[PDB]
Amino acid sequence: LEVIIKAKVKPTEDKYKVKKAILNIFPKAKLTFIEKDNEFGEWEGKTKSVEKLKELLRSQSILDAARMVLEATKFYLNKQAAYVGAVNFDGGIFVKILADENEDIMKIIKDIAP
Amino acid sequence: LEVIIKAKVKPTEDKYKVKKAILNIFPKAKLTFIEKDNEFGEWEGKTKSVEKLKELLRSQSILDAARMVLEKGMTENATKFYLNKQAAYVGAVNFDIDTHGGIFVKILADENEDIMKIIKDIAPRTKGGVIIN
Repeated sequence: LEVIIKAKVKPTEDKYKVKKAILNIFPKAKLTFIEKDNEFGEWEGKTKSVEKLKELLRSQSILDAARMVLEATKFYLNKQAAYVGAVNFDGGIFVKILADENEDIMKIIKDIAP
Repeated sequence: LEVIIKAKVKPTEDKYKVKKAILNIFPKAKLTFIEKDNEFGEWEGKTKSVEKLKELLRSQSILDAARMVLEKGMTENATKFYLNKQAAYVGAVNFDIDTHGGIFVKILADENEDIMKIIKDIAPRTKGGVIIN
């Protein structure tokens, strides 16, 4: 498992509130911020742990909802929900879980969203 | 004339940056911040001056766009439209709602003002980028 995280930071945003939103869901992520033109910016991170995510889908009873969005895999989490510690699917936090050559993404999907 | 302004502040936004985006377009606005749910908030305020807005439309040379947007949101004694919050942050006027909500603007004409005259005054027609009346 390798998790690729990307989040944009608009001029009116607090880069660190965005960072916190990410970590709330992927606490293990190694994140770096890239500056851009006209006050825009972005966070690019990576992590190998989907534990907090799993813990939230369960603790929030949305395993099936997640299962559906997941079916490597890429999806978007709602930044504002992630900020208050919640997992939500409806730019957002770009997430891409990619199973190494010797794994099946589906099996990863079932371990994450039973 | 009277301008009503409302701008949401999302959880990951810095309320002071949203407030400055408003002031960059409406310098005289009196603003108040109210808290909502799940870390959301909102700025509300008013001003009787559209002087800065008028300068920016001329400076950016986007009178033609402004005129169309103002007429489209026009009613009997008012007109409304949104401003891009990110463009506003850097001192620019843009009418597309940004990913974060934009700034909702309502210009109200008083009983002795004609709303269409307010609009012609703010965003006058042009012929070659040069104002008419």
